[PDB]
Parts: sequence; structure tokens; C-alpha cells
Amino acid sequence: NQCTVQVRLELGHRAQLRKKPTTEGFTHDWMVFVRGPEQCDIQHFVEKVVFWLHDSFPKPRRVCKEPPYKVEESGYAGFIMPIEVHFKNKEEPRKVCFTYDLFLNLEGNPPVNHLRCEKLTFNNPTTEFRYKLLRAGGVMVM
Ligand SMILES: CCN(CC)Cc1ccc(CNC(=O)N2CCN(c3ncccn3)CC2)cc1
Repeated sequence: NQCTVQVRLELGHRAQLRKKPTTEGFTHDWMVFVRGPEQCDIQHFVEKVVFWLHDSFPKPRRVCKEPPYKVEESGYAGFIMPIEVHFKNKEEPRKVCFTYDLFLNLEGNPPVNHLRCEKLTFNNPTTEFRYKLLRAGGVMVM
């Protein structure tokens, strides 16, 4: 039969000016994450999240295979971060790719506390992957 399942992801980041910079002239702490809304376990359908940091970072490929799906770092500039959310799906789609705007607060602006809400729509998932989406607190849309 036909069924379409929606699940929600929240991508987000925090950034703040360090009271004093680091030795390396890193002015900021930031943290970037992927999570579910309240009372959802996205781990049921998320295999892993890959955060692609700027080439300027060492081991810039950061993999979270279980919650929390987050990177914590200090740096001196914002950048565009590819974030891959890989699914426990045996068919397409196998993952989804976001271009995350990791910007910093500059010149004594308040800390950054940003959230990006994403709705994934899966058309006619397999029985297997449909279970996982539901277990995670996904919703049928018909
Ligand atoms: C906005 C586009 N442009 C600048 C306008 C290029 C650019 C963007 C971001 C960055 C961020 N880079 C950074 O903050 N990092 C921290 C970690 N670093 C490090 N270095 C040694 C050991 C460990 N970590 C490397 C430097 C840079 C350039």
C-alpha cells in the first residue's frame, strides 16, 4: 500500500567569544548538533551524522554514530559545514545532506544560539525502515 512518513530533525549551533582567546588565537567556542524534537529518538532511523568541518581543521570528517550528534570546537571564523545524516535505510534515500551556516558572533554581539528545523518526508518506505521512522516518533501523512 501507499504511505508517506514525516520525521523532524533539528540542526543548530551555539557560538560565544572566549573571555580570552586561546594560544592559537581561537576567539570562539562553538558547538553544532543534530537532534530530534522532545521525546523522539532519531537514533532508530539515523545510522550516523558526519560533520564536514573547514579544511583548516585537522580530521575535519567528524562522525557521530550515536547521540549526541554534535561537534564542540574553538575557532576564529564561521564557515559553511556540510552535514550528512545517514539512515538505517536499505533503499534510497540512504542519507540527506545539509549545508549548515556556522556563523560566529563578532564585535561584542550576544552569543549565537540557532536552530534549523527540517522535515523529512519518506514516500513509501520499506516495511523495515518504516518501523524505524515510526519508533523514532515519525507520523503517517494520509
Ligand atoms: C569564512 C571563510 N574564510 C575566512 C574569511 C576562510 C576560513 C573559514 C573558517 C575558518 C575556521 N578555522 C578555524 O577557526 N580553525 C580552528 C581550528 N584550527 C586548528 N589549528 C591547529 C590545530 C587545531 N585546530 C584551525 C583553524 C578558517 C578560514
